[PDB]
Amino acid sequence: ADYDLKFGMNAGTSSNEYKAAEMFAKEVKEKSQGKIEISLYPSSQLGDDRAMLKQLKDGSLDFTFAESARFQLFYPEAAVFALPYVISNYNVAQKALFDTEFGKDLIKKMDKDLGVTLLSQAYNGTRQTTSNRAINSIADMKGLKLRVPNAATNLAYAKYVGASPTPMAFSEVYLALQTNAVDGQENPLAAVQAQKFYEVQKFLAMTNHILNDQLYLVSNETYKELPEDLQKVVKDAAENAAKYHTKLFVDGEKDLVTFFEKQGVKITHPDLVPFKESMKPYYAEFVKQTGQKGESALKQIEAINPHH
Ligand SMILES: O=C(CO)N[C@H]1[C@H]([C@H](O)[C@H](O)CO)O[C@](O)(C(=O)O)C[C@@H]1O
Repeated sequence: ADYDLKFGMNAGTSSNEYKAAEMFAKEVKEKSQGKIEISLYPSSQLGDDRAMLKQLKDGSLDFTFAESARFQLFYPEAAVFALPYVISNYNVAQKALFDTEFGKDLIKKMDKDLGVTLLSQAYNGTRQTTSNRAINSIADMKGLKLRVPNAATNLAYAKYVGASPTPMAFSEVYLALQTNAVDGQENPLAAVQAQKFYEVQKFLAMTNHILNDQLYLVSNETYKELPEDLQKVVKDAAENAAKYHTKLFVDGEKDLVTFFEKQGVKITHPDLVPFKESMKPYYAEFVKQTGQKGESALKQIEAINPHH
C-alpha cells in the first residue's frame, strides 16, 4: 500500500487489545480507500512496550499501546496513574488524563519530547493477583514470589504488601508460573484469560490494586506524513476502536468469574483494608521523591469524583 504501517504490542492474538487493534486496522484500511494498511506485530515480537515507545520516537514503528502510568519513565510524577489504590476507576483515569492540568501537560510533553501523538484512551482492566496457593489475606502475600512487569509501581505494589518481587517481561511469565520459578503474577482478568495463566495458576485473588488504561499512540514521524484527511481517518478510527476496547474489558469483568471457575480456578476475596494501609508509606515516598509536581498531580487526581 501507499502507507504500509505497523502496530506493535505486548498483547497476544487472543487478547482484547489485539481484537481492538484489528478493528482499528480494518477501519483505517476501508476509510483510507486502501491507501493505508496497518499490520499487527503482537506478543512482543518487536520488543517490550519500552522498546516499542522508542521505536515510535525514532519513527521505525508507526503505532503502539502504552499506559498513562508508563510515562513515569520520563516524568516521575506520572507514577500517580499506577500508585496502588489511588485511581478509583476508569472514570477517574479518563478525567485524570484529559481534564487535569497535569494530564493535559503530559499529553503535550508526549508530543514535544517523546515524538508521539495520543489518538485515544481505552480501559485495559483492573489488575488482580493469581498464585499457586490461596491468598485469603495480606498474610499470604508475605514472601510470595510475585512476578511483576519491569515497572516501578508494580515493583512497589509487591514490596509494600510484603511479597518478594521478580521482575520479568510479559512474554516470560507463563513459563515462570508453569515451572513454579515464581508463585504468582498480577494482571487484569482479561490478561489472565488471554495468556492462559489460568492453566498454571490454581488461585485468583481480588486485590483490585492498579487500574490500567490503554493509549493508542502514533509516531509523529508517521503522522506528519499523512495528508490531513488521512490523519483524521486514523484519529477517528482510534477513537472508535478505544470505545470497543473499553467495552470488551467492562464486559469481561462481569463475565469472567464463570469462566475461571469452570477452568478450576479458586477465587478469593481478601480484606483489602490492610493492602491499602500497606501503601501509605509508598505514597509518602512518592511525595518525597517527586516533590511538588507529585504532590500536585496527586491533589488533582484525588479531587476527581469517581461517580459519573
Ligand atoms: O504493553 C503494554 C502497553 O500498555 N502493557 C503491558 C503492561 C505494562 O507494560 C505494565 O503494566 C507497565 O506499564 O504489562 C503487562 O500487564 C505485564 O507485563 O504484566 C502486559 C501489558 O500488555
